[PDB]
Amino acid sequence: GLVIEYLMGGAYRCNYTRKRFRTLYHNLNHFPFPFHELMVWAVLMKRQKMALFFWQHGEEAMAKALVACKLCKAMAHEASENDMVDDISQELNHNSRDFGQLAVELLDQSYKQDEQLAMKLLTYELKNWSNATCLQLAVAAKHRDFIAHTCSQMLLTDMWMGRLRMRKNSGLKVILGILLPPSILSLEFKNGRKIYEFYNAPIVKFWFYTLAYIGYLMLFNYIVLVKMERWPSTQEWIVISYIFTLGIEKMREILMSEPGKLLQKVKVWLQEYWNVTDLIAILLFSVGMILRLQDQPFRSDGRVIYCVNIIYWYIRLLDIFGVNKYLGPYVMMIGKMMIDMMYFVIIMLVVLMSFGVARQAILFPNEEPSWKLAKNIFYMPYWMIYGEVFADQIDPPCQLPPCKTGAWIVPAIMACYLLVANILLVNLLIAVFNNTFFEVKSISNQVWKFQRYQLIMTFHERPVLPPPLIIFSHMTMIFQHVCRDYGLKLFITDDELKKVHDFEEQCIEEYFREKDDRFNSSNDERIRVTSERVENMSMRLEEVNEREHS
Amino acid sequence: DMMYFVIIMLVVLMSFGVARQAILFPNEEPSWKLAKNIFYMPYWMIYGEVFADQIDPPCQLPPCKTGAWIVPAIMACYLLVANILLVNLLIAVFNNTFFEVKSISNQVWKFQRYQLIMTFHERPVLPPPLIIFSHMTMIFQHVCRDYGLKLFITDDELKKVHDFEEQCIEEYFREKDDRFNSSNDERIRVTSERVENMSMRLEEVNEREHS
Ligand SMILES: CCCCCCCC(=O)OC[C@H](COP(=O)(O)O[C@@H]1[C@H](O)[C@H](O)[C@@H](OP(=O)(O)O)[C@H](OP(=O)(O)O)[C@H]1O)OC(=O)CCCCCCC
Ligand SMILES: COCC(CCO[C@H]1CC[C@@]2(C)C(=CC[C@H]3[C@@H]4C[C@@H]5O[C@]6(CC[C@@H](C)CO6)[C@@H](C)[C@@H]5[C@@]4(C)CC[C@@H]32)C1)COC
Ligand SMILES: COCC(CCO[C@H]1CC[C@@]2(C)C(=CC[C@H]3[C@@H]4C[C@@H]5O[C@]6(CC[C@@H](C)CO6)[C@@H](C)[C@@H]5[C@@]4(C)CC[C@@H]32)C1)COC
Repeated sequence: GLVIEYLMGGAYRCNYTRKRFRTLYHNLNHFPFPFHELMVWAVLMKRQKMALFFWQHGEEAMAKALVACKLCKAMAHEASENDMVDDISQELNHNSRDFGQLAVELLDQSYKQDEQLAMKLLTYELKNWSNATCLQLAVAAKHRDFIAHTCSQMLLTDMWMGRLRMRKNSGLKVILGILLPPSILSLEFKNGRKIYEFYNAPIVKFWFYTLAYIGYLMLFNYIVLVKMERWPSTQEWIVISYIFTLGIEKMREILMSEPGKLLQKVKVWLQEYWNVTDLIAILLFSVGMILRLQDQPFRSDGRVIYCVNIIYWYIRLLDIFGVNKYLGPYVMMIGKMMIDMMYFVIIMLVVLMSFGVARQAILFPNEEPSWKLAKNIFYMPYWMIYGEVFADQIDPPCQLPPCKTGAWIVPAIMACYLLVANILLVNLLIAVFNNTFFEVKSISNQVWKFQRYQLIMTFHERPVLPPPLIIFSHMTMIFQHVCRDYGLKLFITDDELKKVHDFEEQCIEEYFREKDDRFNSSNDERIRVTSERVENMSMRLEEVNEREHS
Repeated sequence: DMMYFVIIMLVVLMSFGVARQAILFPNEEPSWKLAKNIFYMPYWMIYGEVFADQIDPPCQLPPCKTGAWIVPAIMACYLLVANILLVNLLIAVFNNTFFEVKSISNQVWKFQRYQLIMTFHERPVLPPPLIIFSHMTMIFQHVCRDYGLKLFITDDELKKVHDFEEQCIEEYFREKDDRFNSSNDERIRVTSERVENMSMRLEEVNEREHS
């Protein structure tokens, strides 16, 4: 039980380590689900045929497949970390892939048979598997091909829409409800309290946060564009309050993380790059504000830090855009193409420096050592490949001052430099982007459809008020400090549980039967069976012909 | 597709423009020209109007603004993102989604040829500048399709057309059945079944002997 809790994750709790089983085992019965135990035994002992045999017998087949995939992945990682023979790691990874494919195929069959029962199969609480739905197990196993399935996407859409029924033209109606409160009681709701049901939907929280962020960006632009006085104005105080409350919210999110150790929670929070960049930006804004409330030079330095910091908050609109179906994969494709582009940037930088050093050395042979020498190399050779290729700034005409010795090579060097930079490297980069686009596009689609779950969960967990006035919700949590019906799970009775179990057994039997029928009717199997039967028939007929009494 | 990419381009452009205008001009009263300097020159810069000393001005010499060296450093990154990354990704997007768009456009144009022909069959004979004469003619005919849509035929021609259609549909079904029967999959399936039955029969014959 301890090793299963170690392999699965932080929150998992096996049945062996429960107090009831510990008390039963201290003074030493049977198991209600024997194949649940035997499947885990066969998985932990690295017996794939036995595990595949035990998987198809019993209830909760999809949960067993997902748990087996996670266990095999964890065992492979542990074996690789302990410098094994490296064949054990490959075998365990193949076992994990096989179990993942089994889970995906079972989900496909279940969704193809019935839709509502399939969506009920992915959300009911699993008593025997540490109270975690199939979605949580599939996410913990990083199974991208499971969350990207159509049924999982429909389930995520239903969880995202909250308790509202509108599906044709949404978004605008949510904005109308947020901006005009006397329009909430005009929408259809799934089966006084209507306001609470409206404002707790993830989509309404998302649009509230979006509008607050747009207003904050507007105020930031206003305070940086116009002249700043000795003390902050009202808009500047609103911007400062937004930054401060966002920092408080980040601290609260860190404090309420999954692990139990303070330093362990920080490490798991500093995994997404957005969190690290947000921390850096908030710290830089605090430094700029500290410098801003001082005399004139420090005030100018703080204003310049504001002007630098506005760029990051403008860039962070792509995180808001990532909710859109078409603007998410494009942003991720951009992220991958930057890594593809860095190398050609390096090569072009080499060529640019090569031209610039020679031009500056030839045209200016009487220069004392000053740091402007390091600026003339990069400045104009970089600007000239973007449409500033002006002559007489390069290649000066030299009534006229005397021409420098050898100052005719410069037009010849900037005839090869432009040809290399604008005809060769950029066209090769275009070809590289062109021939590596299909794989990047497919990967981006899969990863975005996977991360939809994290988006929906983090907007289900978040408070209802946007960051500029979220301080009220934090004070409410203080009062509740001294004091999931849906969105994660879906609790059902025993009759519904039995119906779900029967549906799953029917689906898995149909899946195996259809797979066997497909295998038996393939051309290769028909050819093989026909060849064997023809060989046996030829032997028998030769025996008959040899055995004659006349 | 281009309008989907223009939003990201506009985000980058606005970030650079706001940063530059805020760095260079810190003593500006609130006027609507502040909302114009953000879009104007950052937009013209990516179409070949990169003009140093109009951006990054040299500063007998007026004093340099605090942090004015940041502006060309932001310009380098802005130009690299706008003119090397997003435009090349847009080229790749246009390149990899061209075959389907081309085929769909061909089919849709060949479909809409019918609507073009019908709307020019229905229209009056005079062009719009002097179409008022034809409208006045319709007024006189208000108080008063041999071809182009249909083609009326007699009973013998109708029977001939019916017989031709019956012959065509019979030939279509016969050809489809002949194609199906001679496929490799059907031949393999029939051969396997006949081999199985023949093996059963020969085993029965061998098991049934009298000498
Ligand atoms: C400044 C905005 C910054 C945030 C960025 C904008 C935030 C954002 O991008 O949200 C996405 C959402 C768009 O989707 P939206 O809810 O309107 O509706 C989708 C749309 O009808 C598609 O045509 C549907 O099929 P497909 O997709 O063609 O296959 C899709 O069905 P499904 O397949 O999903 O079931 C529908 O979901 O909202 C808007 O952008 C409408 C603008 C309304 C407000 C306009 C004013 C902002
Ligand atoms: C010439 O004389 C003008 C004068 C009127 C002066 O009133 C000023 C009031 C603030 C206002 C409306 C003005 C100029 C900058 C304007 C900013 C530009 C910003 O752009 C936007 C740009 C795009 C947004 C994404 C970001 O912000 C605004 C938040 C911002 C914005 C529209 C806030 C509004 C500002 C005019 C005449 O009347 C007596
Ligand atoms: C304005 O007054 C300046 C003065 C300080 C003068 O000291 C000089 C000492 C040499 C030094 C540091 C200076 C200018 C050119 C500098 C070169 C630029 C080159 O670039 C690099 C560019 C990139 C590299 C790949 C190639 O070399 C350097 C080898 C090179 C480099 C950094 C060597 C260092 C040079 C400044 C003030 O102090 C009293």
